[PDB]
Amino acid sequence: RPWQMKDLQAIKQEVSQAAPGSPQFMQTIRLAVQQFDPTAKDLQDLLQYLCSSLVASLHHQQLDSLISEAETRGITGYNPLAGPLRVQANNPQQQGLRREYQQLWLAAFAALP
Repeated sequence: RPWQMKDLQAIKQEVSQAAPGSPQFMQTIRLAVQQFDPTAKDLQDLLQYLCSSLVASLHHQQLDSLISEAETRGITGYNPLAGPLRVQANNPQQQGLRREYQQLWLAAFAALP
């Protein structure tokens, strides 16, 4: 049950005025992420739709650092012999990795301003 075009259109329109990482944007994006239960691929699509290449790159770097610390510590469900967290989160049998990816994503995007 992935999102459709209308959901993305509403998500972008409702937060057109606000700035990335504002409380309003964080509310709406967090609700979307917690409601649709998407993988990393869909999150990348959503970010490409919402913010430009500059904000995309900044979030990419911040999320790289956050994932770096998180999975360098060692995580309950992460096994580094199978692939990067971006790929484990895309397997529907690793929901723990998917939820960790979602939370790192939202925190990274919130850490912009």
